[PDB]
Amino acid sequence: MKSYFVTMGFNETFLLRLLNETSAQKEDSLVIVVPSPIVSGTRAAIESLRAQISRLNYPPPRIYEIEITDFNLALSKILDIILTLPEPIISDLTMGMRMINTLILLGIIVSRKRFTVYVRDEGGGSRVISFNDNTIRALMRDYSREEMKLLNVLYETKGTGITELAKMLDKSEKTLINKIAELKKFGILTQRKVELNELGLNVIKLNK
Amino acid sequence: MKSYFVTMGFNETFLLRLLNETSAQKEDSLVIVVPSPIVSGTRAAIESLRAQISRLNYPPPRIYEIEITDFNLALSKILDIILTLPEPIISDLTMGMRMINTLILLGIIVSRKRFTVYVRDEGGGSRVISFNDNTIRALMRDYSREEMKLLNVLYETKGTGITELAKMLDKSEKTLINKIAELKKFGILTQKGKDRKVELNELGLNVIKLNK
RNA sequence: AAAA
Repeated sequence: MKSYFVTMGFNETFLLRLLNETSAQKEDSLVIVVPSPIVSGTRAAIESLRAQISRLNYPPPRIYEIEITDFNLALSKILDIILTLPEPIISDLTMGMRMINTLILLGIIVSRKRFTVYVRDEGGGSRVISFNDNTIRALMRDYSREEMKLLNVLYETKGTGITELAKMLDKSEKTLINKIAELKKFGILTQRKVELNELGLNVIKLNK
Repeated sequence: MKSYFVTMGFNETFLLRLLNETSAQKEDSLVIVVPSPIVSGTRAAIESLRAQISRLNYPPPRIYEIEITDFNLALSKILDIILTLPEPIISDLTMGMRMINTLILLGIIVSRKRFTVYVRDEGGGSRVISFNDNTIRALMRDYSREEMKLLNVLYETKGTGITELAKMLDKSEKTLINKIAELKKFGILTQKGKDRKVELNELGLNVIKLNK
């Protein structure tokens, strides 16, 4: 099971593409936040979506309409929704008002729940970026000086095997293997040569 | 001095509004990052922004272009720019590609720099909302056991006086008054009502949602 | 939907 958590603009096909591409199930949660009042273009898009859910075996969407007066009051309503959603939360920030998308994104990040976010080229095509809760945790984690010395050696060597890495770092092979396991769980390196990935390069840039 | 860090679409209007709202000075840094190659509509928006800036003692913009291949490669480009920026950073996420704005927002957050974000109604309305690095700090702060007790009692009472709070938490009035002064300044507490009850403010009500 |  899955949740979808989006805000609707005037174009339901962004969401239909998301539901189709991530194999939406009838039993998933589909929650759509809209501003108050719901304007004519948004109502048409939601009603068009509703006219497809039976044919496509999708859940009926649950619409939340929210007044936006300031950041914190609106974030409270978004957080209330988020904290009830089954995980993972699937989000696609390509659709709907930027104010609400900003709330959704900050909300899912500070909630610490599991999520995947997509952001695409609005005008279509192939450009797309994506990230998840593990991406954000890795970038926001506090790294010890010993961890940073490990990562910085990997940055300099562009990859080293465990045996040679242990000798270079003056670490037990047993204790280095445990740290490598702890760090790959954050998704910042790969492996019997250990190597940084792109996310690990960003970690190094933040802790320089 | 402060810095402005935005992207740009086909319209300079929202950025000019932000510069007015946030008291832009000619010595501020204005940095604009755009997708490569710079398309015609964006070039026209930048040229129109420059002409308007020259009237108004605003900071002249420095332009960066980036390729967007994937999240981490593009974030590295954004981080490189961010680390050149004097603090605090001001951004408005209502202009330009959503992909770039998402990277700007995530970049300034994980850079741990001081920043303020504005984002506005883009479809005809007038509402603008705002948050800053202290917003994120307050929501993700590791509150102590004693701090959590205080925050939860305030939530459960919907606000109460210092004297009552000190009894419920088994503390002296003096030490509680000092903690409450600290968290008012930090920005999560207020003393509403005519009876001087202490309560969570709008930000504190979000903090408590993430902390029991 | 680079101003839902």
